[PDB]
Formats: sequence, C-alpha cells, structure tokens
Amino acid sequence: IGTGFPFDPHYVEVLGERMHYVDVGPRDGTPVLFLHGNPTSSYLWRNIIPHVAPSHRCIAPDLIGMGKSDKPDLDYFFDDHVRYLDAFIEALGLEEVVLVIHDWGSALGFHWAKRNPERVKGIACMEFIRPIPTWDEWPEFARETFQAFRTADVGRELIIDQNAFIEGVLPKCVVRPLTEVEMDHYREPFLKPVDREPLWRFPNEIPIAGEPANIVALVEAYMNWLHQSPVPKLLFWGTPGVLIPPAEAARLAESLPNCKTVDIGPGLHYLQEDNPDLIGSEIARWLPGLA
Repeated sequence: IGTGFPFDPHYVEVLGERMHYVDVGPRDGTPVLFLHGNPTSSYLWRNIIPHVAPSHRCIAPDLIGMGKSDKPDLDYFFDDHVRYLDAFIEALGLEEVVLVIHDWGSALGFHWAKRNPERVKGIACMEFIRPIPTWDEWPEFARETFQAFRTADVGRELIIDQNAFIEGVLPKCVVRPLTEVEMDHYREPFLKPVDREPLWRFPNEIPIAGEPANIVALVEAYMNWLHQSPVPKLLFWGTPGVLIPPAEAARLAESLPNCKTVDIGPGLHYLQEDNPDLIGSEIARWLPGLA
C-alpha cells in the first residue's frame, strides 16, 4: 500500500480563503469528485485515484480547515463546510459529476446531490452518515469514546489538547497498521492545537438520538431522497465495519435503488486504508455503465 502523495498541488480561492485540491486525469468529460471526512484529507484517496485517472478526470479537495487548505477562524459547523464546498464546485465550473464519498464527505455529497439531482451521474460511497437512533447502534469498542467526544469540558481535552482523533481514532479504525510516514501526512495540518477545531466540531455534529436537530433534519432529507432516487449507487463495506456493519450493508443493497455492493474484506471505518485497490478497481469497472 503506497505511502506517497504524487499529486501536484492546485489551489482556488473561494470566500476569502484558498482550498487545495488534486486534479488529474483527462482535462474534460464527467469528473469524479472525491470527498474525505474526519480527520482526513485528499491523502485518504491517494491509492484509489490511480485506478480512476486513466479514464476520468479526478478532483479531490481538502475541506476548509483541513489538509493543505487555509484555516479561517470559524466554528467549523457542517454549514460552514457546505458553504465552502458549494463555492469550490462552482469555482471549478463543474456541471455534472460522479461522487465518491466517505463520512462527513458523504454528508456533504448526499446533501449536494439532493439539492442538485440533475447533476449527479452516480454515487460511490462507504461508511457514510445516516441518522443514528440510539447509542446502542454504535459499536462497543468505540461507543464510550464517542460519548466523551460529545460531553464539556472532556471532549475538547481529548480531541484538541491530546489530538485523540489523529493519534487514536484514525489508526484504531484501520485493520492493518498505519505507518509513521502515513501518520505524519495525517498529522501535518494539525501540528498546532488551536487548528484542531474541526476535528472536535465534527463528532459533535453527528446526528445521534435527535441531536443536533438541524443536522438530523438535513440527513433525514437526503436519506429519503436516496431511497427514492434511481441514481446508480456503489456501496463498499467491510467486516466488522463501524457506521455500516455487514448486516446493514446487506439491508441497504435492498433499500436503495440500483445499488451494487462490494465486500472489501476486513475493515473498520477508513476502508481506503485496508483495501484501496479493490475500491479503486471496482469504481473504474463501474464507471462505463454510467455512460
């Protein structure tokens, strides 16, 4: 599994700030837009993009406050991310797109798709965000930690002071061991504690047992859209998974129209770090059927 990031940096200024993005493959045609989540960046897609770039333009932005993008002093609510990604997409002049999304990138991708359905040709997803009714549904190995992330005083000590989302959550949610050079790529944007605000606001925005209400409402809305939309869907899942365990992937294969599922083998949350080649090769095999 490759540890390098051989992509030339591209930057675009939107709403006063620069956003970094990978842009490879053909210069035109339908682009494939890769959206990462918490606490990652376009680095998470580095071994998947090479399977797709031979046929399609691949664009992978670093969300505002993350990766190589600038760091405005925001509270970094999901709504701030929505504003920046909406502006990024229009600044690049994108018309129709194929989405490849994960975690908070999936909440951004699905919410953008529900609002711009005529512009989405297909959605490839994995370990995505859905309304979580109770903590019972959260797996035991990670439940008490995520509860601490959402409690005062404690969640900020863990995520901002101790960097628990980078040093703990990230590697503990990859089955194979991440190496120090990979961990340093993920650590780079957050070397200064104050720059870790997005890492703490994100878990506090997850819709669980009804809160926060605004996010629950918007996630319910895109789920209803997804269950009634004929857009082609490709869902990758692992065992035991975290947000989408095996039993839930099988149920979604049924409850979502035109949905193909792919078993990646062992995996927790950052599936891209356990089987990037199967994820990339299957996306490449699936794209021509969208023509």
